[PDB]
Amino acid sequence: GLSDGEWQQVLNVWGKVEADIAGHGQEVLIRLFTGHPETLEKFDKFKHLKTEAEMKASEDLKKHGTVVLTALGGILKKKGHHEAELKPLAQSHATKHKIPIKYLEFISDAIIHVLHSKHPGDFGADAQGAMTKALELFRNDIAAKYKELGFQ
Ligand code: HEM
Repeated sequence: GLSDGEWQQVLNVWGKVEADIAGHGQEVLIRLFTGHPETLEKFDKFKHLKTEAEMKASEDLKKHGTVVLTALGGILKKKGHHEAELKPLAQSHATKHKIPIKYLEFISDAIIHVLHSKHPGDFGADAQGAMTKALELFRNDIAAKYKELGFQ
C-alpha cells in the first residue's frame, strides 16, 4: 500500500527508465545474470551466454529487457490496481517458466542497483523508498498467486 505521494515518486523515477528502456532493461538483466548465475539457467535462449561481454553484445537480451520493463511499467502505472495485468504474469512464471519468488526478489534489488548506477546522486532516499515499496507490492501480489497454485 502506497500513498499518492509515494506513487508520484515511483512514476517520476519511471520517467528515467522510459527515456532509455532498452538500456535499463539490458543492465537489469545483466546484473541479475552476473549476480545470480543460477537465474541464467531458466532462459533456454540465454544459457549460451558465458561472458558478460557476450551478454552486452546480445541484441536479443536487450530485446527481452524491453519486454520485461514494458510489462513492469504497465503494472506500475496502475498504482496498485493491477490484478488483471499481474495475473497472467504470475501464472506464466509459476506454471511455465517455474521462477521461484526468490528470483523476483533478486530482480527487484537489481532494479534498485541499476537506478543508482545510471543515475548516481539523482535517485534520492525518498525515491528509493517508494520504488522499493512498489516492487514489494508487486512481489507480494505475485506471491499470493503462487500460494494459490502451490508453487514453490
Ligand atoms: C520484474 C519482473 C519481471 C517481469 C515484469 C517479467 C515479465 C515477463 C514477460 C512480459 C515475459 C513474456 C510473456 C510471458 O512469458 O509471460 C517474460 C518471459 C520470461 N520471464 Fe519474466 N519477468 C520478470 C522477472 C523474471 C525473472 C526474475 C525470471 C527468471 C529469473 C524471468 C524469467 C522469464 C522467462 C524464462 C521468460 C521466457 C523467455 C523466453 O524464452 O522467451 N522473469 N517475463
